Amino acid sequence: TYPKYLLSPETIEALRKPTFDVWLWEPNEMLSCLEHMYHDLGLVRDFSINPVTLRRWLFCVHDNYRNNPFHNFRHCFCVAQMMYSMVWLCSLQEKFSQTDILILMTAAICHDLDHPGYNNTYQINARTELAVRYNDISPLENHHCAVAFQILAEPECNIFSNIPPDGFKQIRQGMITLILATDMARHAEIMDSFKEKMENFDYSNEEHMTLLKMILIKCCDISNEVRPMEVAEPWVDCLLEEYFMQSDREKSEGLPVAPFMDRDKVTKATAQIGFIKFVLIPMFETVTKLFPMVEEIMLQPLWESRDRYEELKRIDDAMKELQK
Amino acid sequence: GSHMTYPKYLLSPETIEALRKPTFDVWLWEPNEMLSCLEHMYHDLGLVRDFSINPVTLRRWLFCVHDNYRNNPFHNFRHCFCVAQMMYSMVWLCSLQEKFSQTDILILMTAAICHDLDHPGYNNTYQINARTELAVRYNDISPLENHHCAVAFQILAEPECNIFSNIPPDGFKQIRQGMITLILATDMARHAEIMDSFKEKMENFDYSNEEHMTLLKMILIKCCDISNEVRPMEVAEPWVDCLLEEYFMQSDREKSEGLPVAPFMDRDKVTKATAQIGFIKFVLIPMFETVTKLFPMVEEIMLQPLWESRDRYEELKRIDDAMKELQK
Ligand SMILES: Nc1nc2c(ncn2[C@@H]2O[C@H](COP(=O)(O)O)[C@@H](O)[C@H]2O)c(=O)[nH]1
Ligand SMILES: CC(C)Cn1c(=O)n(C)c(=O)c2nc[nH]c21
Ligand SMILES: [Mg+2]
Ligand SMILES: [Mg+2]
Ligand SMILES: [Mn+2]
Ligand SMILES: [Mn+2]
Ligand SMILES: [Mn+2]
Ligand SMILES: [Mn+2]
Repeated sequence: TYPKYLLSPETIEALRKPTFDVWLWEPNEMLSCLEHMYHDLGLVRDFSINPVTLRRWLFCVHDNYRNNPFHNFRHCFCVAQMMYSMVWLCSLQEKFSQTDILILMTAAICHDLDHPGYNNTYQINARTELAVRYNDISPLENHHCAVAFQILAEPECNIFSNIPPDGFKQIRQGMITLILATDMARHAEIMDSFKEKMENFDYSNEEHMTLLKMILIKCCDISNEVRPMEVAEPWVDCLLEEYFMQSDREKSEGLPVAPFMDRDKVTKATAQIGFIKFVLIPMFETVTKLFPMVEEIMLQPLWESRDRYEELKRIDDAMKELQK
Repeated sequence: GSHMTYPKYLLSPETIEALRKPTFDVWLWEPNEMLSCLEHMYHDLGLVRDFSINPVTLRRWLFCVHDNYRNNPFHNFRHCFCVAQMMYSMVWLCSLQEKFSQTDILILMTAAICHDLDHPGYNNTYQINARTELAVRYNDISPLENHHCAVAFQILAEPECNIFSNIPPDGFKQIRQGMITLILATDMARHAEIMDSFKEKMENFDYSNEEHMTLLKMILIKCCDISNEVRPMEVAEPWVDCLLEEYFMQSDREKSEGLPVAPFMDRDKVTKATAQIGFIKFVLIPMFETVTKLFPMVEEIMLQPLWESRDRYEELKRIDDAMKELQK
């Protein structure tokens, strides 16, 4: 027997796949997983990351995620673990430099840092200190990003301490671009840009590759439904918990309420059907043009999830045919 | 030619008239007098009337804006007054009230006043290279200008300074979005991008097209911000000294901290003439030329002074070079 934070060989192997059960593990075990990713991706080797600083940095990242129902440390773990899965699934180390892999992973981990559990529309409408600070420009994502680099600026947490300044600047710019790209209000703009590049994709074109990295981090961020139904499903309850908290607050503060956060309108099936059909499937279809193996491993579960939720909605609707 | 003497902050009729033109001598006035001028602009432009601005709040607001400008050699309360006063001048010269809604004039005037709030006296490149708290906060994206705009709205969120308190929320959102766009447009890193976009619309300008009008307003605030050389020589010249003072302070600090130094800020390489010639010829003149296509009255009033300053500085340099050659 070994202290939980000693990962088993079985767990290490399972960690490479999108079927990994994100719910089984406590934070200390999740931190060890993330640690293992940096070593296993060769990032510790190639960026001379102090192994103790890596751990201190992950602990500090954990400390700066809030205990929200959804936008919490377990979410950043999911996003990073899906990114790690996609590196193996899509053979990303053939296409991307080690600096690009470092940017993808570190941005995945950092992308929702210190999230308050109320979205940008709330920040903007309530004129919060964050909205005022960032002039209504992706306030949350600007904040996640600032926090990321505030953490990295503390020497005991600086995993980049042994990278030259030019390397740091290159990584910094990449991470900012990616975390900013996680603002869903930009989803159609980013998808349109990507598809435009996808007309004639060029792996040696830097602009093409920046858009590919933004699509990968976006894929991983919104990827919960790619996972086995038993892993995916509790995430929806968590999300609706945050949505309903926000809309309750908006009501009692006299602010606009989004219909997709309305307790009397929204169900799991209504939340997921449109999202899978019109956001997730189309994005993964376009990625599958570059990476055909994504169809079987990620698009198949989405088709299955779509169909299950359509069945669910049909029974939810019937149940309400009994209620007035 | 009044009958008795009045406190300085009671503007004379002569001052009120002179205030409408780009020849206004910005150096004659103490802070309290400049505040009275700004106040007069809001009343005279009909902004107090059309937006139900409490006149006492307007004063409190202007005083709080003044308090939040730092005592920098160049990026100080007097500079904001210059930019605002040039904007006021351009409203009359270009008859902007025919083209623009009152909401638009409000955005232009208020952005002008607020555009350099709490400037630290070191530019974005310093912020970014030094990895300052501003640079980290704003993720290297126009850190100063984001900050100016944040401070503007921090002031406006205090009820005693909220000149927009009687504006409905939909009005506030429209005004806020416009001020943000304008203040962010003053980052000189974006100069060629904004000019290119504007020139593109200029191929077939449309005053009813909202994207065209947004770019026009961006060009207008940019014009006013860098408009010092449009002013009479005696008014314009001491501002060059102020600017170099900030530039040399920065390059001194960067040399000490081991950070990169920009040649245009290097006290070993820069003159008044050197500083201004290229800036006038290749930044100012071309920008005011594009504006003249929409507002041909701009040529006489604003390009002519720029041509004169260009020529005067080219002569100063020619003389500086003859001195150097004589010694070296
Ligand atoms: N309806 C729905 N929205 C999701 C799902 N996963 C993520 N999202 C939305 O996409 C956003 C991604 O941004 P982030 O999680 O980085 O704030 C989430 O905040 C959430 O609003 C999902 O499974 N269903
Ligand atoms: C153009 C830039 C490199 C230097 N620069 C500037 O930004 N502003 C605003 C000036 O007024 C100015 N005058 C000389 N150089 C200047
Ligand atoms: Mg987010
Ligand atoms: Mg400025
Ligand atoms: Mn915490
Ligand atoms: Mn997220
Ligand atoms: Mn002050
Ligand atoms: Mn300025």
